[PDB]
Amino acid sequence: SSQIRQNYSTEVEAAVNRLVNLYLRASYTYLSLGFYFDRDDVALEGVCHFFRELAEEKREGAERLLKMQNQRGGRALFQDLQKPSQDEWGTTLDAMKAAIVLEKSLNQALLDLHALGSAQADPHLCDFLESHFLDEEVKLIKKMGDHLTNIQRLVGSQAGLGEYLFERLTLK
Amino acid sequence: SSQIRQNYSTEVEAAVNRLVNLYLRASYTYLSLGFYFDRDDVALEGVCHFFRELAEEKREGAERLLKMQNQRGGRALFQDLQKPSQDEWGTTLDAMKAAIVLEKSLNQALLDLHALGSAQADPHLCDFLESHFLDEEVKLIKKMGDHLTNIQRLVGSQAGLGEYLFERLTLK
Amino acid sequence: SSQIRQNYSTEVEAAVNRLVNLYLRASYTYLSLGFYFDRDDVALEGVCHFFRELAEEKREGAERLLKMQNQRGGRALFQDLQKPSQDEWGTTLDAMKAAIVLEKSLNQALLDLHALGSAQADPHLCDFLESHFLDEEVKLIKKMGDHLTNIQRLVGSQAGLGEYLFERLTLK
Ligand SMILES: [Au+]
Ligand SMILES: [Au+]
Ligand SMILES: [Au+]
Ligand SMILES: [Cl-]
Ligand SMILES: [Cl-]
Ligand SMILES: [Cl-]
Ligand SMILES: [Cl-]
Ligand SMILES: [Cl-]
Ligand SMILES: [Cl-]
Ligand SMILES: [Cl-]
Ligand SMILES: [Cl-]
Ligand SMILES: [Cl-]
Repeated sequence: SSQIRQNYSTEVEAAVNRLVNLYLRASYTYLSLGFYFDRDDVALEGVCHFFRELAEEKREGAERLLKMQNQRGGRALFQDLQKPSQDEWGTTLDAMKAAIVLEKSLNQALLDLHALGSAQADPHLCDFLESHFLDEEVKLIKKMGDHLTNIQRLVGSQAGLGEYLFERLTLK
Repeated sequence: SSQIRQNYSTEVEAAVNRLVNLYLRASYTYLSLGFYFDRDDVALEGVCHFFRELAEEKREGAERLLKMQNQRGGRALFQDLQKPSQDEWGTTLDAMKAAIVLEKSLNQALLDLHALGSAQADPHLCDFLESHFLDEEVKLIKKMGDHLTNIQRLVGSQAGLGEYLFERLTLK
Repeated sequence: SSQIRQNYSTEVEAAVNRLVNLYLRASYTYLSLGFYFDRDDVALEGVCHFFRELAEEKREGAERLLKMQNQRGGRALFQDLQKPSQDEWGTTLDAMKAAIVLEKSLNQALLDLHALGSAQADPHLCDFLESHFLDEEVKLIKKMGDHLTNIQRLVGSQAGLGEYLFERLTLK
């Protein structure tokens, strides 16, 4: 094992590699969502921007996990990335529903890794997650929930109108 | 339950609402302490200012708890606020003793909520308390203990003299 | 006990005093390492500077522990400081190996104190260590491990050459 490794279980090391794969899969999903909203037959620029910014945040989360794996003396191991679950993402409402389902799965994976760290008595790992991940996911999920309420109140009987207005007046 | 709620127990949700009530009660107590020291027959401006600033800090603590309740998908519920325990607060020594008793009760309520979060495996809640509340209460209680030692060493056999000097030279 | 003390076990108080002694011993060891590399017959200025800066960081860690002991209402108690384990420290490789052994002992003492805090349900203590100590030790141990790999790849069959180059091009 590493010259530096101390109090770092093989179970946590493997779970960190699987979480890197989830975050990179989530980034890839957001890349697909963003380019879908840039299609000329979809054409919602603020929705495109919202998802492209999330693609960058999820890749940054993966790279912070990989930095920490090396700082603890674990060994990064990469696996195939599965393509996103859809090729076309429907309305902004459909896309925001898929986004909050994706973020709740990331949050559950973070909470499961925290529970493993707590069982392994690994307080650096618990610190790391509580400082860089758990509050970021709660805030993002709250933000998506607010958006989903506003998109839903705009459907009325003029769904196209509501979709334009949300993009223009909430997402710029 | 919320579209956003995840890993957030009904027990924690209720305990957060009760802690909001404690913090708003503490704010109300500090408002009363501050206006008492502004009476013309008490007239200790630095003591007034010390307690009025604490009234604001305790209201800010309540509003940060309420923000977090909504970020987790819980439901704020407000109850009646009881009036403070006294209408007149005696000397600066009496008032500082009542203040440290009040802050030790807030600290115990924070530690009890942390213990509930730890039993519910709610690391976002534990993070939140450890980042925004626990060190603020330890520092404030230390600061009050320092003040109580200085007020006590000033009583001597010239209590009025000591009360003036403490207000002038420690609390500006 | 203190007017301020709350949820602060005698076991944690004593363990904090022992950790202060370890940190001051580590500072003293780094003072010795730094002055050894300033000898005219050793003369590695970047190595001197590296260890003198660690002597200051370990003394600062002791003083932050002592500040927290007083903020919790415990009582600082100082013991004799043992001299460092060596009077002469060999090559930069020998010195960096002794440094990472010393930092791994500090890290284990921090993890043991965190485990005691967790058993005593002392979340302020756990917070304190996770915020000011645990990530600083992981980062430093990683940094020393990187240095040890670079020093080792420079030994070749020209050890003096490698020792000069490391000092000049990594440690300025
Ligand atoms: Au942990
Ligand atoms: Au927890
Ligand atoms: Au703890
Ligand atoms: Cl544009
Ligand atoms: Cl697939
Ligand atoms: Cl407008
Ligand atoms: Cl004035
Ligand atoms: Cl009442
Ligand atoms: Cl003066
Ligand atoms: Cl020089
Ligand atoms: Cl000795
Ligand atoms: Cl050069």
